[PDB]
Amino acid sequence: ADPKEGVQYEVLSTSLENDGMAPVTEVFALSCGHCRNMENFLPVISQEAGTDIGKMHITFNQSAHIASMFYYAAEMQVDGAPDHAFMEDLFAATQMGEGTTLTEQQEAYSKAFTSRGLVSPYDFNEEQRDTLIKKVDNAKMLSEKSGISSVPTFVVNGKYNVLIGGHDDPKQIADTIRYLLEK
Ligand SMILES: [Mg+2]
Repeated sequence: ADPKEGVQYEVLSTSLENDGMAPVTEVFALSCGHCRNMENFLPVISQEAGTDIGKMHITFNQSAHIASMFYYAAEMQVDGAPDHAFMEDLFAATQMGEGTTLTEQQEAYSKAFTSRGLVSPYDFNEEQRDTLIKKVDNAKMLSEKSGISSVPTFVVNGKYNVLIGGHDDPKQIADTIRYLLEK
């Protein structure tokens, strides 16, 4: 019944213990349908693990740096990470798919901000741009340092990565998180 190394979690080869991530961090990508659908189970996992869950946006290619820019632009204007409804708008914009232009995508991104009274990144001022660059660059560092390939996933105290393939449901993910926190 104890979670086991190599099955329901692994020890990251390069620890991020001291790099300031939330004790429980969901590593995700706005382009990933799986991460989009996982949003729906985050309330249950957060409740059974008994802690809030932070977010880190990973990047696997250049195209993804645009997604990461929109995400950190959202994150920096709200308390904590963007809520599940703001997250849905950003997922939806990123995954518009093949018959959509880069322009239609950009207007969906932009709407997510303005419709909640926030500033769209194109309209940022000098100060905001400076804050955004620092956030994206930190994400980029932490991503590359972690070596993570597979999202969504959950990192606990910057040192263990939960293997979601090793769990049958969200309760079991939450239980592994708790076990790792309870070391
Ligand atoms: Mg915030």
